[PDB]
Amino acid sequence: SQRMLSFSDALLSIIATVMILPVTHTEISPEQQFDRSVQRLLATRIAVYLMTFLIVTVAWAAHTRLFQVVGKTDDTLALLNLACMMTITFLPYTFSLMVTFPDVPLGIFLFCVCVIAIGVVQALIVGYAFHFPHLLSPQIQRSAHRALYRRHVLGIVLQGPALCFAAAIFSLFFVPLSYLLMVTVILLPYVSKVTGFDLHEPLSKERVEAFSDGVYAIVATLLILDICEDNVPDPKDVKERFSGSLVAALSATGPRFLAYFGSFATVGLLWFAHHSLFLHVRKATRAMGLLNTLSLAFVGGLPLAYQQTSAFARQPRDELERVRVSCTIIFLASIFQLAMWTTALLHQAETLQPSVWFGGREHVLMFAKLALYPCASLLAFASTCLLSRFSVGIFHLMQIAVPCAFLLLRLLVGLALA
Amino acid sequence: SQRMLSFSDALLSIIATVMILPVTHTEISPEQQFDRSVQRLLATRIAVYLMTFLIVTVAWAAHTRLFQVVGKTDDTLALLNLACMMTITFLPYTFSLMVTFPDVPLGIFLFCVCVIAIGVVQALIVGYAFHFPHLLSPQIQRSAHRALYRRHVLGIVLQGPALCFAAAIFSLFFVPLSYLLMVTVILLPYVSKVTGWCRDRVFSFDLHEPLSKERVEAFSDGVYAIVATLLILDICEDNVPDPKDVKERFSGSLVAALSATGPRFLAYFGSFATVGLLWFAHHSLFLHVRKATRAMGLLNTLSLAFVGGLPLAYQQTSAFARQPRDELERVRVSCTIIFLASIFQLAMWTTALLHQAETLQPSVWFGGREHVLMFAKLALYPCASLLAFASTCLLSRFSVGIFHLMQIAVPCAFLLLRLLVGLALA
Ligand SMILES: [K+]
Ligand SMILES: [K+]
Ligand SMILES: [K+]
Repeated sequence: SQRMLSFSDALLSIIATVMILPVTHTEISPEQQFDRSVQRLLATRIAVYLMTFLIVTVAWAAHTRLFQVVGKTDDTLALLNLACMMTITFLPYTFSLMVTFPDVPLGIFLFCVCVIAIGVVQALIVGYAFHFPHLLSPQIQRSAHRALYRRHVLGIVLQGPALCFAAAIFSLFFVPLSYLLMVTVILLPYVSKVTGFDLHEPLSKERVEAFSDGVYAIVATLLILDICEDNVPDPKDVKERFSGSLVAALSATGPRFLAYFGSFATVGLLWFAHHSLFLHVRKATRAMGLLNTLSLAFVGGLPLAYQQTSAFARQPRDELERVRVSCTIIFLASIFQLAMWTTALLHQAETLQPSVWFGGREHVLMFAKLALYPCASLLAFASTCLLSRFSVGIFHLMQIAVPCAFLLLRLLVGLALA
Repeated sequence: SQRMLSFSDALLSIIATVMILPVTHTEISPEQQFDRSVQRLLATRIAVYLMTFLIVTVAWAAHTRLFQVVGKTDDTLALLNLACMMTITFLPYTFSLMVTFPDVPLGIFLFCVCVIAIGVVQALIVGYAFHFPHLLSPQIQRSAHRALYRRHVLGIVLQGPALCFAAAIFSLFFVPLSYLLMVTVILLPYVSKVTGWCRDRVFSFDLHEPLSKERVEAFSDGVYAIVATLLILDICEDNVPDPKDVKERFSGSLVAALSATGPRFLAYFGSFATVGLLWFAHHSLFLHVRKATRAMGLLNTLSLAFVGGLPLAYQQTSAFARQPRDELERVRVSCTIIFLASIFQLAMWTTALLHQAETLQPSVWFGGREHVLMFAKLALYPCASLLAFASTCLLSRFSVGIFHLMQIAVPCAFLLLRLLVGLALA
């Protein structure tokens, strides 16, 4: 039913951040001046993770549309969806393999086989669907119609794997330069025919909500995912710390614990802003999901920043650029959430059900609730005008503290009306 | 007004499974003769994982009971729930610290402090709720009542942290020999109030009720996805062919150095199939469950535990460790794992037990429309696992592969394998 999408999107959420693990798992230890090559590696892994989320979310969106055109499902449909998931989950690893092995044919060959498989599987789940129009087709407009939808939906589903088969036969047998014929497989679902039926309708609100909640949950506890399996003090530590006194050898994990606490607090607060926004969103538009994807990507990036902030690498005097990085990451991951909300200029009639319209009941409330994080990150970014850059700690402390008394911070403006 | 609970349990799922990472991350290679030490370490880690899942699941049950005794949600309530989720997230690491340091009082102290944390924030949640009846009360039952429901729910929420307070002070009182008050914390809200003593005096329900079907459904989906992709986490993060490999494999030819991950590649390719099939059985079952009783969730917890255990089994099967002639018993253990993880599902099913009036809405009753279909779809896995367990009757133990391939294959033709019995009626 609609429940089968819950698992098949929680799985996609947890597969959309599988490539974030090597970002945090790599060390930033100053043991060598290799910081040049280490940074060359960190930027590579970041560019691999950001091109993984933005290649899994589009698959998730094609999948969510296809399951929006097959609304009611049964056993065989659940099996075919499971197969489609088994194929989609192979996207991050194979994409990493292709990026790390560019000039070798097998890499992009496997990546294009990986996308061809999910394409043909979805084609199967839509053919089996349209062979049972009474049972599995969504509604009357898709049930009783010209019955010509099959052609258009098969096209919109198979264009991915077909363009891919083209890019694969052209891939590296000759001229491995036109494999941009692959990178154009992402634009067509998002926008190519909009500027160049109507199955291109915006996603369902519940689906993007569940995906965002999944990717917030995983990226919050991503730190505790290793602070638990690494920082067990290893009772052989009796020789370490010159003595026993478990608290002594445990205090070594103090920086990582202060990194976690902050990372989870910030990710949970960003999730709270996202949830207070999506609680009033009536019908998530296309631009809504487009902004949400990037917001989620930078949120997924965030834990690396929070880890780098609470590290004490060498020459830690002119290396205060770490707070600049950990603040620009927050400023991106939250300014995109704020853009999601400010995309209500004239769509407020359709979207944003009338409780937060221009001059609504709690308009300023949610507005400032969402704009609280970009401004708070900007305030810390402004540390370039002073030297006490450690103010980031106290600032994010009061930041987390605000949303409690922030109903009354709004009453402050209410009384400032006069 | 309930998406917050969805996020809370989708986070509690990964927090529950966080302790399964070191089990799979262990070294199964026997390249050094240390089978005894590695086996003891693996047993230790499995025990820690099982205890961790049990404690996090009982904490999650308490949390969902509380958030069922409060229907609506406010911003302050959302922040309090976030603090609760953080404090309860800190449970697995602290429990591992305690189990690896039982004699030192610091571990038990930190664990019962991590209880005195969550517990107290749930007390604060329910206090804030009862200070706003017309706003955050669940239904007219709690809205219009004697208002001693607060006096009862504070008790049922704080009786745990109080026991942990006692355990923590006994930890440093002298010789913490007992230290078992945490077991009493785990055991009381399940059996004690149901059997030992109840409090009353006007009183309808909602002391400790069966969990909401949506909550346990979302938790099961979370953990199932988390394992099915737990194997892919490792295969994706730690098996990049390292372009330095131009010296490795004695040549280039990326397929050469890529075939090295083949064993664990197919291991994941089978583990995902099996875990997804188990989830499909769960989804088919819970689609007809009307009102999941308490024993239903109790059995579902153990089912999820052994499901989370499964990846270790599927890694053990596809291993080619030293002396691979008499060590075939990897298939034995990996089959008992599946057998448990699915027979608990079958037991959740067989908890119909004339409760068809309440549970199992009238489509799967004795003599229902497809009761035989549901029974077979749920019992396909334990029966096939026992068939593979029967490998002890011969030597061709490799039959596990073909039999599990057939297991995946059956539910595609299940609607006709049931028609087989339908025609066999005559
Ligand atoms: K979920
Ligand atoms: K998850
Ligand atoms: K994970």
